[PDB]
Amino acid sequence: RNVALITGITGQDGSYLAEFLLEKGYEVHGIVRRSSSFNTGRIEHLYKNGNMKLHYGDLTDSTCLVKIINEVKPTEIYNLGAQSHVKISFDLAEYTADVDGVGTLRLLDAVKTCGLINSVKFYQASTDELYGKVQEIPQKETTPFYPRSPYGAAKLYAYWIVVNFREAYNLFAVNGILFNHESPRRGANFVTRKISRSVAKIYLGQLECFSLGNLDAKRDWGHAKDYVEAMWLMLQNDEPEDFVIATGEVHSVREFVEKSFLHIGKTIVWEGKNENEVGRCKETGKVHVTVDLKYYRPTEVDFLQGDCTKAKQKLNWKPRVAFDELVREMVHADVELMRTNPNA
Amino acid sequence: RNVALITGITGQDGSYLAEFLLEKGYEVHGIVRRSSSFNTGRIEHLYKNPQAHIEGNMKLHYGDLTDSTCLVKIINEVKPTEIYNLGAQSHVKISFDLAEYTADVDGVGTLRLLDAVKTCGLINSVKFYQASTDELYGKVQEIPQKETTPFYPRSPYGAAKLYAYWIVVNFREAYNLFAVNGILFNHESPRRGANFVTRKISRSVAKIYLGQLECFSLGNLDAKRDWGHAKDYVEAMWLMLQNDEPEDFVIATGEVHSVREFVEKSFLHIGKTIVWEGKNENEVGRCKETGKVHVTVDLKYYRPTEVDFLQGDCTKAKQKLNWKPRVAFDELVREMVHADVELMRTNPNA
Amino acid sequence: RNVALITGITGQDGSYLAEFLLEKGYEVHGIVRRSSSFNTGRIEHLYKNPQAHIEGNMKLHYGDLTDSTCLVKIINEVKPTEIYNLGAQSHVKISFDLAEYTADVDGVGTLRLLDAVKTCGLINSVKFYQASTDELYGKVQEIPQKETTPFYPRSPYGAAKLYAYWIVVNFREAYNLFAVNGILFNHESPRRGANFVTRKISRSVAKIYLGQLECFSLGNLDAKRDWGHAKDYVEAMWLMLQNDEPEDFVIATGEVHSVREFVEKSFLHIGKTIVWEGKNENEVGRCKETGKVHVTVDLKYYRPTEVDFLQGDCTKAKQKLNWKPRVAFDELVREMVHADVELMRTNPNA
Amino acid sequence: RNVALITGITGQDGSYLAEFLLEKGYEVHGIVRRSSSFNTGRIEHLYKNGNMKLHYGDLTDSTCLVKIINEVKPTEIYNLGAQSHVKISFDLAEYTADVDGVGTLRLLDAVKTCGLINSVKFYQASTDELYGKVQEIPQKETTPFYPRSPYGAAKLYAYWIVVNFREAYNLFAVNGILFNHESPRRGANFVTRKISRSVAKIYLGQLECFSLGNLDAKRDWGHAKDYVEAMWLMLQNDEPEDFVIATGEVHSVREFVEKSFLHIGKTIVWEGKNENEVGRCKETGKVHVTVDLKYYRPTEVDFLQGDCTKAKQKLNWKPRVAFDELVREMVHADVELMRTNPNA
Ligand SMILES: Nc1nc2c(ncn2[C@@H]2O[C@H](COP(=O)(O)OP(=O)(O)O[C@H]3O[C@H](CO)[C@@H](O)[C@H](O)[C@@H]3O)[C@@H](O)[C@H]2O)c(=O)[nH]1
Ligand SMILES: Nc1nc2c(ncn2[C@@H]2O[C@H](COP(=O)(O)OP(=O)(O)O[C@H]3O[C@H](CO)[C@@H](O)[C@H](O)[C@@H]3O)[C@@H](O)[C@H]2O)c(=O)[nH]1
Ligand SMILES: Nc1nc2c(ncn2[C@@H]2O[C@H](COP(=O)(O)OP(=O)(O)O[C@H]3O[C@H](CO)[C@@H](O)[C@H](O)[C@@H]3O)[C@@H](O)[C@H]2O)c(=O)[nH]1
Ligand SMILES: Nc1nc2c(ncn2[C@@H]2O[C@H](COP(=O)(O)OP(=O)(O)O[C@H]3O[C@H](CO)[C@@H](O)[C@H](O)[C@@H]3O)[C@@H](O)[C@H]2O)c(=O)[nH]1
Repeated sequence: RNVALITGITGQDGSYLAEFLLEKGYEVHGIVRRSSSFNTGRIEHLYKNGNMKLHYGDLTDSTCLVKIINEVKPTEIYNLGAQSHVKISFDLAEYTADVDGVGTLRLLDAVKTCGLINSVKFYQASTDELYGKVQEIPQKETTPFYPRSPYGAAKLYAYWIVVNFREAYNLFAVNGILFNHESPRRGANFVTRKISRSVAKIYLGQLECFSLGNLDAKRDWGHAKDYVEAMWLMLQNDEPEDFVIATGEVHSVREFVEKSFLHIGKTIVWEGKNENEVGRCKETGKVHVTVDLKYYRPTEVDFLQGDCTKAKQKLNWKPRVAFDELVREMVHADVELMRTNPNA
Repeated sequence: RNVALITGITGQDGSYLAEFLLEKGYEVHGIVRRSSSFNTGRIEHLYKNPQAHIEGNMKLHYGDLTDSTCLVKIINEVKPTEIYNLGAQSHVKISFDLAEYTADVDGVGTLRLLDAVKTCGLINSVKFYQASTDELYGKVQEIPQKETTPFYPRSPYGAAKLYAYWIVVNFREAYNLFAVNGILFNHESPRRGANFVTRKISRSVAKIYLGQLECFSLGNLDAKRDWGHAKDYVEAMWLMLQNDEPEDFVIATGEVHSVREFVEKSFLHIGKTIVWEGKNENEVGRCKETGKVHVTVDLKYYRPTEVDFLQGDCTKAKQKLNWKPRVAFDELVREMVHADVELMRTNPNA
Repeated sequence: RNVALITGITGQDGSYLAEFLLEKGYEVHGIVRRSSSFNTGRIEHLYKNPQAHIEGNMKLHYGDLTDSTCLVKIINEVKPTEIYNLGAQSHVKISFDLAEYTADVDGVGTLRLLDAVKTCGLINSVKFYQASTDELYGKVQEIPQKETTPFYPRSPYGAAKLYAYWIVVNFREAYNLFAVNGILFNHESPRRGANFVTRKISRSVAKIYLGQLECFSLGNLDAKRDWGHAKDYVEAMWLMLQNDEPEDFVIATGEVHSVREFVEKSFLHIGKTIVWEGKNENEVGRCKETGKVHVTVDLKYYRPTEVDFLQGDCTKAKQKLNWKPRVAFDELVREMVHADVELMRTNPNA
Repeated sequence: RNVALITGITGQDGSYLAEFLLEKGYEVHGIVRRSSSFNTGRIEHLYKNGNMKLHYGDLTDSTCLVKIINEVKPTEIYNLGAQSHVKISFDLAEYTADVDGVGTLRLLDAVKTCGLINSVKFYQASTDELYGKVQEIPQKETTPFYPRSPYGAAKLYAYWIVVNFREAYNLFAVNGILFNHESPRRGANFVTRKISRSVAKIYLGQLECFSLGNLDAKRDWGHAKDYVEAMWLMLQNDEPEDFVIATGEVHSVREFVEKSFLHIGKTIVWEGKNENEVGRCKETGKVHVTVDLKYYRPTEVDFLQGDCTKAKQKLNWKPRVAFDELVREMVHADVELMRTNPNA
């Protein structure tokens, strides 16, 4: 008997996690938010218009969480639901605390209230944003935390409330400290999908210029379809441990723009400084990228690089998709997307 | 100088309200929730390929009716002359399973918004519309219902809206804030949410016409509603704020029809005649011309309670606002069904 | 088997309710807030040096009406047969400055508590009393007020209590939960909170008698209330739960008196006769025998709104519960004033 | 112009902080909770039945915080209000998160909403509970955190949201990482005041036995009347920095019981093990102390010892009251308390 309950099933990781578990025969349950429109576009192809059952819920409604967990009696819980955009968190700090911080507590409390403490396995979606102003290079499980945003602080709270439940009630509960993972389902608001969509529409004559913030930030980028599997591996372990999941390669936002444009035939050369910097196509002389301070963050995370030695040894997990292939896939997918539908 | 703040601008009423105010030259601001997907489909046409008139006149801000700081920051930065509080969890069945959330957004949320106005010192310079609902009448106390018939809610949705109604009135009487309640009966349109009975029928009848679906099920077929067109009703919201004094108004059509009748007429626009067979939960609707059964009953679309004899008397609105509904039941069904065929023909999702 | 869960057990009504149920052999549980000081003064005598009867029959638990988990855990562990929801922010003036908090505790909090009962599967085995209030009548719609006169709240306190009233009724009608609203008019006692008009007068008149104070100030002297004794009224709460069927009841005295009259009579028990001089905010009350002025008016004890002609008709309670009030206005003043002299004589703080 | 706003003014530290600032001429404002009874017993002697003004409020009511801070326009803010009992936090984790965690954010947000970011100085009451399972001995400002309770996790959130406001908006805001501080006004529920009150009533014939939990925990105990002053010193500094405040001496709960009883003439000798351990008076053979598991904590903080070298150098602050004098003062004060009033 394998029954999984996924929060934030409509997001990126949730949609891949649902396919993965479904393929392994699991019965998959998910908590979706009421919306005045449709909000299930990533998972609607899993209906068989079956083995996946959706329930209305919210990480701020204590009664609904108890009702669902008692009705479903899951054997695995994945808490992926959250307000996940670091920038939006600066102007939405209260809601972000209520959902990302207190919401993790509400869910753990529901497991204890239903009496499933000893029969459930609980995965928390932690994040490299805990390292913020990094205290070691690279970052591993033992590196001291130092968050840099209202989103970082909420997740830091969520990390330790999970540790506290494991240590105090022997709940099998783990923190997945995953670094950036992207995909053709990545939200349009994140820098990698913002670039890939923009470059794609430029190549099709649907757009001429788009604006970014800090070009000089460096990220460790992996593929979300690999990292979901590491979440499952963590709950198959014999002891509940915490793990870092990352690629170990570093690249700049600048490089990501360059490689993306390269896949449409254009070579970017930069001119100017700071918020007056621009990106011009060497071949046409057309300007396609400008900078605007409204995409900067009051306190930035400058450099991130994960060391997943522990996960490689204890889980036999390794990433299969590298930086270059990631850019090629996203740019290519958004071309086919925007070619058949320019409103996408 | 006319600048509007709209909560719930992505929903049915808000999108039509945005269009209405932008056409009159207003500057329109809306609050939208952060989402892991696009959630602006209803208003996308206004800031993508808009008319030369009203090109840069709509601005959107991330917020939530449970986040007190973000409301203060938006209201203070926008400094509006009119506020329309249309944001809410609006499904009546879902409120039975989501009662606490529905209370925090529909009830306390109204109070958070008024408190923001008082905090920013705009009490005397802003005009405030509250989205009330015939659901306040629950167990109806008069037939028909008018502004003075006493309330009696029958759901967590009604109770929350009942709190919002009285908190809005209190700010009016205590602080002389210009604040009105729109007591609106059911209103639909081609943009209605798929989870509401009318759009559920119209979308399925469409998909049956194109060979994309065979059969769908409803709950209580003998339920009756007072049904108007949302595009007409947003106009009454604006009139209520143009009134010399803040008063509450019922907005309705005064004609009542059954969901069973809605189904029959919908199928008529697709060439099919329904005859009902069977009783109770085994009742089914079959097509006369093909013999194929297209409508079944499923007990899970009932609700713990039910709202009885709704019929609006908007005499007051006729006199003091000179407003009357322009669209009738027949045309509402006709328009909705036609619209969903054209939509589902070009794309089989939604 | 009779076990009670009381929210707000440290306040006036709860302490007297604890005494009443313990005397009948009930097992009594209460929810108390964490505090940086002692906050159990009203019920301390019940678990410190108690009578041989009812020695180990009261247990206290840390909780809060905004903490959903703690309510579930307490209700599940106690498994009560009767629940009395008396916890609330109960000051009407303070609710104008504390409206959001008052909404979360007085309105949403009632819903959290009922939801706990449904979550624990006790819907069919528990009996639920809700502390309603004549404040629901706000702008009174009938004189006197009875169970059927329509509501019209005038404060954030009233609005919140108005939400709690209807959410309790909804659980009754939707799920057949045994749930009642006690519509109680003002009730006082030697344990009333110092911030309420009666105890404010009685405590100051005492301190003036002992040379500990010279003068105090009130707000609206011409306000009128319907005033009963809390010890009588807790008894009506219990009767409402003993009824064969769940019904709502008004509980009041039906006689109305003014705060001005309350002051005059209070001073009479201390040997002093008041004569009023001056008008409006410059009105003062002077002692006839000494010439010394003891009562002044201060505009800051008014409220943004005011509640008008309160008078309870509890005919229904007389018939179906056989309950009548035992204490009258004269004895209430007499008892309160006497009690505060004895208290302030032995200790000059409170 | 010196105007201070203190949250949790009715608590221990608040009452001493109010005297301290009042003596320096400050205008002192405080936020008190509505109570059905009196809750101002620690500060009521500061009325002059003046320079101290109380306002109704709560760290969970966003509108009331803005109204107060705008009305008062303080130059110094001390956020001392919180649900402060570690044990109670295990069964009150949600309320404790809302107040101790999110409440700190609500107050910072109010400062930004009123436009006082550049004209206010903000003190956060942090705590040695951040060190929990200590990662170094002794603990200093740079020691990695590891909280051990729902109270620890909420404060860890509050620490970093304060750091984020300082780094992102240049708010003069500091974390006081204060270790245990006791006094005759210490809450009755904490181990030091529980002991001193109990020993006192035993010496007066009002009590025979009382129950404790883990006797073998070790704490760094200082006097609250010293530590309030360090809070003021931190806001007189030229740069907003974080500081540890502690004594550097360690002692067990066991020792604290022994010394306390010594000051009434009784010598305690222990018998038994674990939850069957008892404390008997060598002179009379009467048992006065027993152990009960309901005072244990699911995850304990075993050893705590502060190193306030940074505060000594940069603030010229040092503790004036040592462990022994602290016990003598508390026991003596509760004797005089209970002698003149046995209900105290
Ligand atoms: N979004 C965005 N970021 C920009 C832009 N211009 C520059 N950036 C920079 O691009 C970097 C990466 O930004 P995002 O893709 O927004 O993500 P993130 O801050 O690294 O957040 C993601 O990573 C964590 C680990 O997966 C997640 O925890 C988090 O939820 C989120 O998915 C940041 O340094 C940001 O400043 C822009 O226009 N938009
Ligand atoms: N949604 C739905 N309703 C069904 C179904 N079968 C029967 N019904 C009945 O159809 C009627 C109308 O439901 P909606 O049209 O679903 O809701 P309302 O309960 O009519 O709610 C609308 O009215 C209020 C005021 O007009 C609004 O407050 C609310 O947000 C919403 O717009 C109700 O009697 C309901 O029982 C079904 O499959 N789905
Ligand atoms: N508290 C107070 N009230 C004053 C004062 N001067 C005049 N009043 C008037 O005295 C009347 C009674 O006030 P409380 O007795 O202060 O309040 P209520 O507003 O009467 O509230 C009580 O009644 C409700 C139902 O009986 C309860 O819901 C509420 O909790 C409380 O017990 C009101 O008309 C108030 O304006 C003053 O100095 N203080
Ligand atoms: N309270 C209590 N503690 C007991 C008992 N028996 C043993 N202890 C142990 O005594 C130690 C100290 O307990 P407390 O005095 O309750 O305080 P604390 O957990 O150290 O908490 C205080 O210290 C922090 C730093 O000042 C503060 O942050 C926190 O709010 C609180 O004031 C803990 O290890 C606790 O397990 C008992 O009966 N009661």
